[PDB]
Amino acid sequence: SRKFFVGGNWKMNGSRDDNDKLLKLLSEAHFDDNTEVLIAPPSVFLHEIRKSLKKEIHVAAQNCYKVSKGAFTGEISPAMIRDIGCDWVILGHSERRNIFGESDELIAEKVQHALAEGLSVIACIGETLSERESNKTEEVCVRQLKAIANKIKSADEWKRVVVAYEPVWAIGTGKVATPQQAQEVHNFLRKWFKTNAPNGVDEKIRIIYGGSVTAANCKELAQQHDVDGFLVGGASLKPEFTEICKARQR
Amino acid sequence: SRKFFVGGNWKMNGSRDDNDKLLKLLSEAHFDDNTEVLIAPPSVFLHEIRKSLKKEIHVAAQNCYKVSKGAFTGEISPAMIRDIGCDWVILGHSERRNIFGESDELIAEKVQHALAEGLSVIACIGETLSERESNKTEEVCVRQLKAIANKIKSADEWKRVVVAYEPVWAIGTGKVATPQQAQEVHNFLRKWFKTNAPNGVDEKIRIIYGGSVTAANCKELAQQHDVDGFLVGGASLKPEFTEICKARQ
Ligand SMILES: [Cl-]
Ligand SMILES: [Cl-]
Ligand code: NA
Ligand code: NA
Ligand code: NA
Repeated sequence: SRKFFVGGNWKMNGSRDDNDKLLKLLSEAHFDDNTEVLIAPPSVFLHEIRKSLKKEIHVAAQNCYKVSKGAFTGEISPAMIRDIGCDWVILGHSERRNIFGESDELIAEKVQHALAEGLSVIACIGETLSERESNKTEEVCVRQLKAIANKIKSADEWKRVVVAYEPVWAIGTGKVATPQQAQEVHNFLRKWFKTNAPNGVDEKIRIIYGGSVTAANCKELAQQHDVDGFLVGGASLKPEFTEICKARQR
Repeated sequence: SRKFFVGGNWKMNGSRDDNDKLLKLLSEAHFDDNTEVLIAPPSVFLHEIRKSLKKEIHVAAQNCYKVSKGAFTGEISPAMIRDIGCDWVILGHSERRNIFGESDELIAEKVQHALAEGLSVIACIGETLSERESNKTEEVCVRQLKAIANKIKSADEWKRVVVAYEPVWAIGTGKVATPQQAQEVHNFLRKWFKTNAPNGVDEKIRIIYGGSVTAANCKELAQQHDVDGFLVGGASLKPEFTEICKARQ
């Protein structure tokens, strides 16, 4: 059975005093062996947070670039992420795709490079409100996923990928996908893997939901057949995050 | 008189081992009191490098965004840069403009925000080979500078700005600008500041040159009347960086 997976995307939020309070709450929570837990702080805090935080909790960069070093002022590399002792990265987040213009191919290139360095990847996909209204949800999701899958050449590589489906219109808007909306997307996503990725990957790959997940709505979403966890944004800065990590419990 | 200013832009280069060997040579060197020195490591190394390095050497983030917090996955804010104890940021670098498509206006919004947060800012401008060959150098530099100046409303803000002129065709190409080409742009920029910034900014603002600066070419550039220093890229990873910092001598 796929291990349940809850990541917390802090986005552009953090400071020594705020981080210390949040990490104190995280360290004191008790997470069962059945739940895999990840936080993603801003890049300037990654090294110190990884040093102090227990190793059962992942510490991810929120973005990285697609080569180990070079003339890319402002960018960090998977080698740099490994050098500071972190093992994960979020790639293709909608804010990077939309506000910063990162293309499908750029995300695919980043994912392939991160996997080549030994990282695990949360690879983000999703459709806008207008794309959904035009009944393009699957077309858009499958385009973004296919670009990434085209650079993943073996089934072993897919073991270090978690797919996050986040409808753009649910991100930070308070407007979560209904449990039926989420299950329906994740189901055709898993079917796409069954058809298009190496045998067996469909049954192992975690597909997590993101977009206005809170403690008030996380339990019904977690009971959905093809939902394997969450990418939590605004709520990952609050005490209720530890409650969202228990989403599968009664 | 304006203090000589030398910055090292590491770009996307850095690791605990490589950083340690670099900072040792840098922490052992001796610079005269009229030289201001700055390094700019990748964001993941900023905090620990700032903690261990003598305060007189600045440590700059290589980029930041234009508000203090929000839903901008992968970005960092002036407030975070200050929280980890750094007081500088490079904004508007050629690589952000020409690889990541940062517009003049986005750059100007960033500078205004970093300045309002109390940071000091290296603001980069410069023209392409095509632009230079169309005799568009001054028009391009002014367009870029003017977007920033529009958001800056005080000599006090301009006090914490260092302008880096970096011809795009000189960055990483081995084609440095001659002392004469550099001086010609720097003199024109200082003239533009006299009319387009509050009184006295032109006399104060450091205009530093960037683009294939090496220990082999820096002294002649440093002698030009309006060149106040250097933004150094590839050579800033090498021991000869400390020589470039001594270019006025
Ligand atoms: Cl980790
Ligand atoms: Cl500093
Ligand atoms: Na640790
Ligand atoms: Na198959
Ligand atoms: Na004036």
